[PDB]
Amino acid sequence: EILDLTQTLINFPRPGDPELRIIEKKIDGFIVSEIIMGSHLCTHIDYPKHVGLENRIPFKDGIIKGKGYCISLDDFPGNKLPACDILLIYTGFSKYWGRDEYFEKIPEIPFLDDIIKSNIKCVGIDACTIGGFEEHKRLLSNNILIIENLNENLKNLVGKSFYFLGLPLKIFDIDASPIRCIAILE
Amino acid sequence: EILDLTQTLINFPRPGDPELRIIEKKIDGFIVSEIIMGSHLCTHIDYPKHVGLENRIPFKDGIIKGKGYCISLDDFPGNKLPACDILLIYTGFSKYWGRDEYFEKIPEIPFLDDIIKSNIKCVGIDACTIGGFEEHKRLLSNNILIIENLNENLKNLVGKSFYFLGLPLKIFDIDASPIRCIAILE
Repeated sequence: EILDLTQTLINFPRPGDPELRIIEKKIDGFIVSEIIMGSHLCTHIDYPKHVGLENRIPFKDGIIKGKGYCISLDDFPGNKLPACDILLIYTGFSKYWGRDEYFEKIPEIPFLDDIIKSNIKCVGIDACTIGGFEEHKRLLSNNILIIENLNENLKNLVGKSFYFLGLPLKIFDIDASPIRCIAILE
Repeated sequence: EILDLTQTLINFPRPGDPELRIIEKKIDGFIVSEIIMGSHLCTHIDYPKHVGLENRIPFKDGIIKGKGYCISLDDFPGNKLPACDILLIYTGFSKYWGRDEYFEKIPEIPFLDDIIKSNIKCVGIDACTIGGFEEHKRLLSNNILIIENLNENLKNLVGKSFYFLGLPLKIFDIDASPIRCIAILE
């Protein structure tokens, strides 16, 4: 039915980045909190503003949706990309989530050219990055959004077609937002 | 198809509550941000911790889902509640979103008793509150979650059956979270 692809929000920022802080207060019998987080913390979507470009409206209401397909990075050598709106890339690096090692695992995606020529609208990955500044800008400059730090459930989706929904914090004019991502399986 | 029921995140806290602050920095050609927000800012879900109780797992992965139904508060006098997992209540108070007046508009829901006897799992409303501490605790203490500050699109849903999805910031052990809410119409 529904598979959650989001990591639980934890204080596991990229080194250099703001820590997660949740400040709880007791007031008149209610418990209330303040949340302090960097925009790139945990499962998040990058917008073009992140690399100094103007954001656009590729998705109505900013709701990431459409047919999804998941490929394994190691299996996918000289292939036709799947016909999909959202391409998920399973690296296996999610195995290392929550461990410092994780931020040293940088995927090498040899078929970025092909993604840029496709009608893919967003790429998601179970890793901290799809690559460097240049790789991010290459995608973002060509109106392809990027979702990072997806969880290990991408493993379950490899070779499968599913419907993808990514619901960010409804902010516009930001470089990035925390995003809750699910796969709806048939 | 998909109707977004979420308010855009803006610096419109309940008086007394933390302001929204988004701090943007330029670093090595990237633009990055820090987000500071109260847990009850804009469209949010209340958990039992908000009234000093223990959170449970009524929804798998914390994903609010199921059959939805929307009723108009003024039309709904002595009625059978709809058969639904998620009950939305349209007050019209969303008309005043972003205006100080909005936080003075407090719904009076005479059928709270009936909600407590139903199998409804969550109640959502286009208003700042469903009522006072006692009304919140009455629902939360009986394992019914509460979504506040839904938008004016609830008007479009009155009398309709739809599928509801509410995707919060994946935090557990918090009193409340910002939640992105949609209706999937047939």
